[PDB]
Amino acid sequence: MNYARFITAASAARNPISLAGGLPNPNMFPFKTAVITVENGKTIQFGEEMMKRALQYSPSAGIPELLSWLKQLQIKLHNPPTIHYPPSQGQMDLCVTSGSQQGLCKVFEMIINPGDNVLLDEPAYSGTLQSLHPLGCNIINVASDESGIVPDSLRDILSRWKPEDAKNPQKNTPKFLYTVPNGNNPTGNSLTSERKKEIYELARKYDFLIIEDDPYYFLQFNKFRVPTFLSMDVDGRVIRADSFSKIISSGLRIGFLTGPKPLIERVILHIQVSTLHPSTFNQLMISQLLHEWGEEGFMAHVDRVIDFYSNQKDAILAAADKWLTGLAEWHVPAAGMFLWIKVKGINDVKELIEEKAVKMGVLMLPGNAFYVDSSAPSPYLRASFSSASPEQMDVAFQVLAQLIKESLLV
Ligand SMILES: Cc1ncc(COP(=O)(O)O)c(CNc2cc3ccccc3n(O)c2=O)c1O
Ligand SMILES: [Cl-]
Repeated sequence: MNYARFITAASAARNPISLAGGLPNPNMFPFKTAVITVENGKTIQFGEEMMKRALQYSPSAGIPELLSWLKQLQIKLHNPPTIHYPPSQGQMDLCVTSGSQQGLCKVFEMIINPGDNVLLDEPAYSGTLQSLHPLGCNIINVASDESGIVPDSLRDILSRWKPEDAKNPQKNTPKFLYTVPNGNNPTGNSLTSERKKEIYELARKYDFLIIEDDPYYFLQFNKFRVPTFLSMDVDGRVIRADSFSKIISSGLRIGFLTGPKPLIERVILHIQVSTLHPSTFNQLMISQLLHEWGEEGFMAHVDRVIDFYSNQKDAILAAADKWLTGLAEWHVPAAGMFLWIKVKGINDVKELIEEKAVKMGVLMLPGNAFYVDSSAPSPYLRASFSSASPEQMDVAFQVLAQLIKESLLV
């Protein structure tokens, strides 16, 4: 594998008793000791020495024990083929980020030169669209559905090029394909094992990278979790983004990238000149807890959380059924925390949200946000079952429905 091709010139030009130590004196920091309790788990303690560790600078790719525990999990969950490959051949490498957004952004940054082609299915994450836009890439939209990206659409799109063209600079082959394989923001649609095989196979034929942005992986209502692109990455073409935001803490800013050693190493260098490293305090906070828990301790917690949002999914749907009677259309969310609604008989919905819905104390995101062309009208809504109560959901839909009707009288 040649990683140099997928890389931007600036990325490749990146570069890595002691008085050398450009670190401040630890004994000069005000916060002396910490005690953090955990429900259905033990108690975390940050003693004098542990606190001095937590308050001082850290490795950059992450704290050693957080990186080891995560490495163990990535193998124990995806057993990536790349595990024992030579580094140059795309050997599996991990990297702790200050949220999964840091991982993705840095990856996009290290890949995209203005003019480069990117494969992505619309509607896609606002944050990533927002990331790629200033970057200068051409987003080629790949046709999706309830089961995700249609391998056939990707198959048709790729037919523009020849499988040899990937080797040829002068031929602008797609640098990567971007997907949310489980519970896509904003649709909530998840891919299938079959389709993923077809897509990976397509990635091989046309030789492009796959950035697997999977934050709602642990939040699968599916029962037996579907195998990942990383879990099937023979070549070493997968950059996989995991998040602790949806299960452990969004505020702590601790995410984790898993991909080929050369590519991960390219992001690590960028973070060296950007944030230096993620909060050593929070990395230790996560580490210590999920260490004393174990993989069983972790999997119990994940199950506990999936069955909360399962009822939240059940709840919002039990509401949509009641109030969106036949005023809109929706797919049962596969995973994650979003319900994606198609308001029947209306071209644009943005108006009757930030002007009609808000004044009614109900607010949910218009679909416009999830498209490259934000100007073009959307009859879509993205409703979050992450927080609102069944009562709240009921009171929310009863409003929304009212508004759907008024605009139907125009
Ligand atoms: C697919 C995908 N990739 C990356 C991220 C960010 O990952 P993180 O850093 O691990 O939390 C996200 C989080 N998505 C959202 C976050 C959010 C935060 C504040 C306010 C609104 C937010 N809305 O709207 C979101 O959808 C995501 O959906
Ligand atoms: Cl071309």
